[PDB]
Amino acid sequence: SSDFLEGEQVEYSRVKIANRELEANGKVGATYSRDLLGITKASLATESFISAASFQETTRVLTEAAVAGKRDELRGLKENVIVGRLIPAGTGYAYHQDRMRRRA
DNA sequence: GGGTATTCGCCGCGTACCTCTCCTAGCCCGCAAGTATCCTATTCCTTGCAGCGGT
Repeated sequence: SSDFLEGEQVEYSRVKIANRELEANGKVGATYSRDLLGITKASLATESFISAASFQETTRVLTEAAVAGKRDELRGLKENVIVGRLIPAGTGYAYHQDRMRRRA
């Protein structure tokens, strides 16, 4: 009863939360099979494309993201360094917690 | 077509600092400088025409 196409490779967190919340209703969840990728391939296949771009081979990831029209939302420890704001890691965690709890 | 092997081409290979050197090639057109040449004088000689005393 989910929406994912048959052969999609989807982030584990998205599918886990979608199934977990759907079962609260009368829907049947999706079935997934975990996959292992070497780090060099794992860091590139990330939701936040600035993290990938700062890593190796910017050209490929950047063109692919541009075509797909992605939209990065600045949650890692690296893109927040690039933009120049507090990290959501150490003392800045309280600030980011309040920031989330205010806008939302 | 189809499963397979083989080849081609792209991607990647540590951080921080110190000293030194060198950074387009070739054409072209105005232009400064330096020079050989050409016109400018002086002195000698032998003509050609206009005044001019003289009768």
